[PDB]
Amino acid sequence: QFSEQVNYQRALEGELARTIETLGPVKSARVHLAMPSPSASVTVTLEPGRALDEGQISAVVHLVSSAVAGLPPGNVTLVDQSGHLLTQ
Amino acid sequence: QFSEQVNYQRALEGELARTIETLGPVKSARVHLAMPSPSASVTVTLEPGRALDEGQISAVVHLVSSAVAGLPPGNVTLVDQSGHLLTQ
Amino acid sequence: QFSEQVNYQRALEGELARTIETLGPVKSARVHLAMPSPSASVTVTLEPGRALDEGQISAVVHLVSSAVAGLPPGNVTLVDQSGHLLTQ
Amino acid sequence: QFSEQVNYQRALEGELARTIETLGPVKSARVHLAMPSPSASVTVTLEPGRALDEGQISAVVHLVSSAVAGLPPGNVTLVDQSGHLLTQ
Amino acid sequence: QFSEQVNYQRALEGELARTIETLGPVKSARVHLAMPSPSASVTVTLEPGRALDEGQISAVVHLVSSAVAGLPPGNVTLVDQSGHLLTQ
Amino acid sequence: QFSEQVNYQRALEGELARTIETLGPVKSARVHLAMPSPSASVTVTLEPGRALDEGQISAVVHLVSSAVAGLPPGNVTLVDQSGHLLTQ
Amino acid sequence: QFSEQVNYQRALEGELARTIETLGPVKSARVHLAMPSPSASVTVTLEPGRALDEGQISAVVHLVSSAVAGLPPGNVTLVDQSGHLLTQ
Amino acid sequence: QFSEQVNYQRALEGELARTIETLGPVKSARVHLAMPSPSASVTVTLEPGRALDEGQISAVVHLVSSAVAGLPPGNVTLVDQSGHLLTQ
Amino acid sequence: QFSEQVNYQRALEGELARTIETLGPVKSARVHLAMPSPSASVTVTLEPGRALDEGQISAVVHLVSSAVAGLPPGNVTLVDQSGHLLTQ
Amino acid sequence: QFSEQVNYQRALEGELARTIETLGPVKSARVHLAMPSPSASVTVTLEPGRALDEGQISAVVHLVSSAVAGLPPGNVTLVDQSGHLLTQ
Amino acid sequence: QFSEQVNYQRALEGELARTIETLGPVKSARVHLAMPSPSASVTVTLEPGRALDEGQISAVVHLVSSAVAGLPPGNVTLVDQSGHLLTQ
Amino acid sequence: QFSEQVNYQRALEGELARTIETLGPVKSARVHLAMPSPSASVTVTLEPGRALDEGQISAVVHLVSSAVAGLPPGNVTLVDQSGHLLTQ
Amino acid sequence: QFSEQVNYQRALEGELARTIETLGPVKSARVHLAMPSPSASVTVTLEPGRALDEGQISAVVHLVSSAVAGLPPGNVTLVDQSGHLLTQ
Amino acid sequence: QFSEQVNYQRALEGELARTIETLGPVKSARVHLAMPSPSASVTVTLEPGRALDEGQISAVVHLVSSAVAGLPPGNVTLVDQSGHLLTQ
Amino acid sequence: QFSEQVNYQRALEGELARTIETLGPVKSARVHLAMPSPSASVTVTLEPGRALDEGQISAVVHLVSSAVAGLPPGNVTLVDQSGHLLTQ
Amino acid sequence: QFSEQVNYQRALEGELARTIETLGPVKSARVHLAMPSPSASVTVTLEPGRALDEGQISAVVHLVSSAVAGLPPGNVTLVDQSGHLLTQ
Amino acid sequence: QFSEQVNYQRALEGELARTIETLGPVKSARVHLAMPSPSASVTVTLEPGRALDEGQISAVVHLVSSAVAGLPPGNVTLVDQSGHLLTQ
Amino acid sequence: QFSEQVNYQRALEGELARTIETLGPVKSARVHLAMPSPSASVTVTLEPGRALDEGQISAVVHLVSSAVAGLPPGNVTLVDQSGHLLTQ
Amino acid sequence: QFSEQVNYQRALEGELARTIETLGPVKSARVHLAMPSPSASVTVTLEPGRALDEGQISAVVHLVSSAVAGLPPGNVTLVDQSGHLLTQ
Amino acid sequence: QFSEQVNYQRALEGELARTIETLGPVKSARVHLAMPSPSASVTVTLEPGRALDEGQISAVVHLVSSAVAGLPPGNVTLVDQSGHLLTQ
Amino acid sequence: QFSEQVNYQRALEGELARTIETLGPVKSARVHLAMPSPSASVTVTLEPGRALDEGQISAVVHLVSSAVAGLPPGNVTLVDQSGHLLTQ
Repeated sequence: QFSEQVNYQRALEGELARTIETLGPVKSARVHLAMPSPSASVTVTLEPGRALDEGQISAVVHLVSSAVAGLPPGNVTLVDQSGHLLTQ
Repeated sequence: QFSEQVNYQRALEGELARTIETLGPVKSARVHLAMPSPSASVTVTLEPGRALDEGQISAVVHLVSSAVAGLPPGNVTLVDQSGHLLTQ
Repeated sequence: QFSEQVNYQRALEGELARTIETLGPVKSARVHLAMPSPSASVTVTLEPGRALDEGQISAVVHLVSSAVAGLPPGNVTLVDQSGHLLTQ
Repeated sequence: QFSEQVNYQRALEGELARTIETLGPVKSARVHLAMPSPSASVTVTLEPGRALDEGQISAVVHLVSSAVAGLPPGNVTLVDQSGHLLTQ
Repeated sequence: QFSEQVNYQRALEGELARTIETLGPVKSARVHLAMPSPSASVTVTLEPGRALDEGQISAVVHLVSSAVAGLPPGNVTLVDQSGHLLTQ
Repeated sequence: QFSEQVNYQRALEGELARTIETLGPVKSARVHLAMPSPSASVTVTLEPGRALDEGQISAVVHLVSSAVAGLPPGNVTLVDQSGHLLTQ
Repeated sequence: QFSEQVNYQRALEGELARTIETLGPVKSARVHLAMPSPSASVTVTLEPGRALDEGQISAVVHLVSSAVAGLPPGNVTLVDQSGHLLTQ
Repeated sequence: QFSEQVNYQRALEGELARTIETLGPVKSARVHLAMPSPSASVTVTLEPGRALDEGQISAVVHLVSSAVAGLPPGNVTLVDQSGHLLTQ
Repeated sequence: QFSEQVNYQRALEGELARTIETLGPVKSARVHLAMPSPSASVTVTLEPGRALDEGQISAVVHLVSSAVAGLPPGNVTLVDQSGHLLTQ
Repeated sequence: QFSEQVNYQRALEGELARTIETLGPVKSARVHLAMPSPSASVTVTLEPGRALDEGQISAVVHLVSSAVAGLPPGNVTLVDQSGHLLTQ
Repeated sequence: QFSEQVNYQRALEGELARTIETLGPVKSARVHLAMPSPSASVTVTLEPGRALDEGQISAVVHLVSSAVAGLPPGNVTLVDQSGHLLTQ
Repeated sequence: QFSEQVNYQRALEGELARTIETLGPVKSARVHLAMPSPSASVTVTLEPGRALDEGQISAVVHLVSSAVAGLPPGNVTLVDQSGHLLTQ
Repeated sequence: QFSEQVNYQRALEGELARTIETLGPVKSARVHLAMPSPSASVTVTLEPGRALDEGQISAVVHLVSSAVAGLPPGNVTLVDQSGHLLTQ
Repeated sequence: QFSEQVNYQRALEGELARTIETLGPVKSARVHLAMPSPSASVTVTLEPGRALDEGQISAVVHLVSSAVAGLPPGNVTLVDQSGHLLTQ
Repeated sequence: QFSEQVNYQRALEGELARTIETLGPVKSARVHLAMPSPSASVTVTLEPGRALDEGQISAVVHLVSSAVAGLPPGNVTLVDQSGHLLTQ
Repeated sequence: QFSEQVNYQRALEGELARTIETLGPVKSARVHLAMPSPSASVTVTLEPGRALDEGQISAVVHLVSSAVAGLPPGNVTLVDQSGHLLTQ
Repeated sequence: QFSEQVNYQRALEGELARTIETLGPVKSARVHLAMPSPSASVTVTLEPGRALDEGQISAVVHLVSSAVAGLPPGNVTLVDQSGHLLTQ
Repeated sequence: QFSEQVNYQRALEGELARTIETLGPVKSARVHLAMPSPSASVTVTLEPGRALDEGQISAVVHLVSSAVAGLPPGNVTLVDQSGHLLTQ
Repeated sequence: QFSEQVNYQRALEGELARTIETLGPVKSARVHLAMPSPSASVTVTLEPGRALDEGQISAVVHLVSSAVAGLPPGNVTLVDQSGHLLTQ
Repeated sequence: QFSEQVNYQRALEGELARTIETLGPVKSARVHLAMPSPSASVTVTLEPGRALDEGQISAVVHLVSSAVAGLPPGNVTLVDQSGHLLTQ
Repeated sequence: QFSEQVNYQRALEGELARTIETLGPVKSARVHLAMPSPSASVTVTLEPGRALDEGQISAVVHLVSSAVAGLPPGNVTLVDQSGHLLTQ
């Protein structure tokens, strides 16, 4: 009951990442989920010479807050490849 | 009871995506469902040089809110390939 | 008890779609059902150069609301291949 | 107890359809039943250049409302091959 | 207990039909029974150039209402091959 | 306990019919029984150019009402090969 | 417990018939019993050019009412090969 | 417990008959017993040109009423080969 | 417990008969017992040209009433080969 | 427990008879016992031209009343080969 | 527990008899016991031309009343080969 | 528990007899015991031309009353080969 | 538990006898024990031309009363080979 | 539990005897024990021409009363080979 | 239930480390989690000649506080390769 | 539990005897123990021409009273080879 | 449940040590954990000619206090290769 | 549980004896223990021409009273090879 | 549950010793733990010509008090190779 | 549970003895323990021409009182090879 | 649970001894533990021509009191190879 609850999450994370990857100014993403009070942390490498606008942050935040059961958009952490914690 | 509840969802998501794909200005979609309080997140790549009108958003939102049991149209997140969180 | 409840639905959806297909100005349909409070979402591609009249919407809506147990005609979503959410 | 309750219905529907087919101005019918509060939806293709009169609707409606246990004639939906929801 | 309750009915229907067939102005009949509050629906093709008189309707109605347990003659629906719902 | 309760009836019906057949102005009979409140329906083809008198109806009615347990002579339906519901 | 209760009756009926056959003006008889409130129905073909007198009816009626447990002589139905319900 | 209770009776009847046969003016007898409130019915063919006197009836009646447990001499029915119900 | 209770009786009857046979004016006897309230019925063929005196009846009656448990001499029926019920 | 209770009696009877046989004016005896309230019936053929005196009856009566458990000398029936019930 | 209780008695009787045989004026004896309230019956053939005196009766009576458990000397019946019930 | 209780007695009797045999004026003895209230019966053949004195009776009586458990010397019966019940 | 309780006694008796044999004026003894209230009976053949004195009786009586559990010296019976009950 | 309780005693007796044998004026002893209230009986053959003094009796009495559990010296019986009960 | 709870953590730690590694001024990281009140400790080797700014600390702290269930950002310890405890 | 409780005693007795044997004026001893209230009896053959002094008796008495559990020195019986009960 | 709880700790200790090793002025570390109220003891060999500053102690203390569940930074003991207990 | 409790004692006794043997003026000892209230009895053969002093008795008494659990020095009996009970 | 609790301790002791060995003025250590209220005892051989300072004692004491669960630094005993109990 | 409790003691005794042997003026010792209230008895052979001083007694007494659980130094008995109970 | 509790102690004792051996003026030690209220006894052979000072006693006493669970330093007994109980 456990070794495929965490093997499901291992692919949901790898699926959520492959969609954020196909999002324009995101060369590669890397999601981790914390499903017990849930939360997630997305690390994105933007395309060389780009920067996510303030609305493009809610794109990725909601793109993840909705794909996971019970995770509000406030518990999602977005981080570039240059530090830069984007989501408050 | 679990490994085919989430294997059902894996095809419902891939079925819901193949119908939104056949919707005109949608070159490819990518759905994720959060079924415990449900919600979904659709990421669509529009046809090159197109943009979903304000009524075409309710098309895709209801096209998904109805294909899933108990998911209201407010919990559906639509996102382009250019950020642009379309559904409030 | 599960893997053929959802395998029944997989054919009911594919049966309901093949009848709407044989409906005149409907080149191909694509039904999804949400059976727990039920609802359905039909996506139809009309014949090239056609448009469903206001009574032809109640045709397809009732053609689906009756073929599924407990689904009222208000919970059925009809959508063209051009956005156009037809059922309110 | 399930896989032949719905395999019974799969033939009752295909039997009810083959009798409506042998009804004069009906080139082919296509019945779906919703047996939990029951209801049915008949889609008929009329013979080329025909139209069901107002009494011929009660023919097909009662021809189906009686062949199914507990289904009143008000819950039967009849639809042509040209939209045209015939039963109110 | 089920797959021969409905396999009994499948022959009772086919037996009741072969007797109505041997009834004079009835070239072929086709009975369906609804046994849970029972009811039946007979569709008869009359001999070419004939029509069932008002007493010949009670013949076929009672010929069926009595061959089935608990089915009153009011719940029997008789229909020609030309629409024409004969039994009220 | 079922598949030979209805296989008994299948021969009782075929036995009751072969005795009515040997009854003079009856070229062939065809009985169906409804044994749960019982009832029966006899369809007789009279000899060419004959007609059952009013007492010959009580012959066949009692010939059947007595051969079946609990079936009164009022619940027996007799019908010719020409419509003609004989028993009220 | 059933398939030889009704296989006993199948021979008792065929035994009761072979004794009535050896009764003078009875060329062949044919008995059916209704054993749950019992009753029986005898159909006799009289010798060519004979007729059972009013006392010869009580012969056959008691010849059957006594050979079956609990069957009064009032529940026995005697019928010729010419209609003619003999026992009231 | 049943198939030799009625196989006992089948020989008791055939034994009781072979003794009445050896009784003078009785060329052959034929007994049937009704053992649940018991009763019996004897059919005797008298020797050609004979007739049982009024005391010879109590012979055969008691010859049977005593050979069966609990059967009074009033429940025994004696019948010739010419109708003629002898025992009241 | 049954098939040799009645197989015991089958020899007791055949033993009781072989002793009455060796009784002088009795060429052959034939006993039947009714053992549930018991009773018996003896049929004797007297030697050609003999007749049992009034005391010779109590011989055979007691010869049987005592050889069977609980059978009084009043429940024993003696009958000649010429009718003639001897025991009241 | 039964088939040798009555197989014991079958030899006790045949033993009691072989002793009465060796009793002088008794050429052969034949005993039957009724053991549930017991009783017995002895049939004796006296030597040709002899007759049991009144005391020789109590010989045979007590010779049997004592060899059987619980059988009083009043329930023993003695009978010659010429009728003649000897014991009252 | 039974077939050697009565096989014990079968030898006790044959042992008691072989001792009375060795008693002088007793050429052969023959004992039967009635062991449930016990009793016995001795039949003795005296030596040719002898007779048991009144004290020789108590010899044989006590010779048997004591060899059997619970049998008083009053329940022992002694009988010669010439009738002659010796013990009162 | 029985077939060697009475096989013990069969040797105790044969042992008690072989000691009385070695007693002087006793050519052979023959003991029977009645062990349920016990008693015994000794039959002795005295040496030719001898007779047991009044004290020699208490010898044999006590020689037996003591060799058996619970048997008083009053319940022991001694008998010669010439009748002569010696013990009162 | 029985067949060696009485096989023990069979040797104790034969042991007690072989010691009394070695006692001077006792050529051979023969003991029987009655062990349920116990008692014993010794029969001794004295040496030819001897007689046990009054004290030699208490020798043999106590020689036996003590070798058996619970047997008082009053319940021991001593008897010569010439009658002569020695112990009161 | 029994066949070696009495096989123990069989050697204790034979051991107790072999020690009394080695006691001077005792050529051979022979002990029997009565172990349920115990007691013993010693029979000693003294050396030819000897006699046990009054103290030599307490030797043998205590030599046995102590070698057996619970046996007082009053319940030990000592007897010579010449009668002579030594212990009171 | 244990050896893969801590084998899950062994990869989550190695996954969390490979994402912090792809973060710009982080040449290699090394995470340890303390999941019972959780906490984590990250040791990072910065790129040669770099230093994490004060906002780049909240990047790595939230990048870890969110990827683990229930771990607040206060319980995360960040340390360089030169001592330098960065998180208070 | 028994056959080595008394096989232990058989060696304890033979061990206790071999130590008293090695005691000076004791050529051979012979002990028997009575272990249920215990007691013992020692028989000693003194060296030819010796006699145990009054203190040498307490030697052997205590040498045995102590080697056995619960046996006081008063219950030990010492006896020479010449009678002579030494211990009171 | 034990042999891999302490085999987990054996690697956590060896993992925690390999990270402190990669910390600059730490040539090799050696951790031991005390997990029941937990505590740990780190022994570090500094690089030749170095010394941990006062902030570099909180580095290693928190680097360990956080990698272990429930271990406060006060229960962590740090020691050089030259004595020098660094953590109070 | 028994056969090595007394096999332990068999060696403890043989061990205790081999130590007293190595005690100077003791050429050989021989111990017996009474372990249920314990006690022991030591028999010692002193070296030729020696005698145990009054303190050498407490040596051997305590050498044994202490080597056995619960045995006081008062329950130990010491005896020479010349009688001489040494311990009071 | 035991043989590896003490086999764990056997390596923890050998691990704790190998770290104290790598501590500078400690050529070899040797730890023993007392884990039930725990305590430990360290014996250290210092490098030839060295001595642990007063702070170097708290090094080794805390290096051990922390590596073991629940062991305070007061229950740790440190001892040189020259006596010298260092920890109070 | 027993045969190695006393096999443990057999080596503890042999171990305790081999240490006292290595004690200077003790050429060989021999310990016995009494472990149920424990006690021990040591027998020591001193080196030829030595004697244990008053403090050397407490050496051996405590050397044994401490090596055994619960044994006070007062219950230890020390004895030389010359009698001489050393411990009071 | 026992044979390795005392096999653990057998090595703990042999381990504790090998550390005291490496203690300077201790050529060899020999420890015994008493673990039920524990205690131990150490016997040490000092190096030839040495003597443990008063502080070197607390070294060895605490070196043992701490290596064993629950053993205070007062219950440890230290003894040289020359008597000399060192620990009070």
